[PDB]
Amino acid sequence: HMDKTVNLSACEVAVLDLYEQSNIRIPSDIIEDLVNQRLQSEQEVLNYIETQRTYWKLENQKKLYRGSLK
Amino acid sequence: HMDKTVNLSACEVAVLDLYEQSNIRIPSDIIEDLVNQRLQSEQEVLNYIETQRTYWKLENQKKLYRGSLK
Repeated sequence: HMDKTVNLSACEVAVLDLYEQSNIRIPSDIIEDLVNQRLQSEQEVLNYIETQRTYWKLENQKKLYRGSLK
Repeated sequence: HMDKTVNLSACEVAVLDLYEQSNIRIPSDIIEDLVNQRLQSEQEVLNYIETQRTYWKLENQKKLYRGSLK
């Protein structure tokens, strides 16, 4: 969706590739975060991203009780 | 896009409030799509959001095999 590919550090950009080439689409939202956190290494970004991508699984999973039901 | 779904209007906001009453953080990506497409009413945005959010879980499941053992 014309994603916010802003200021990818050499590690970030490298591991971002491994994701999309792995067929793991990244939410631009966590790119927005990651770029702000600004880590050093490929290992650090792949650690951080996988944990934050597991936060995402939870926030993609958790209960909304509908509310405005029809 | 001249609808009651411009850029966080009544319905999509009310449904965002329902999410966080429920404690569900939404990815910007959801909104960055949804808020353009414009749906009819509250259940209809939460239906779509819950769908694209379900994409995001099954996506955030997929395997990046690490690779960068630096």
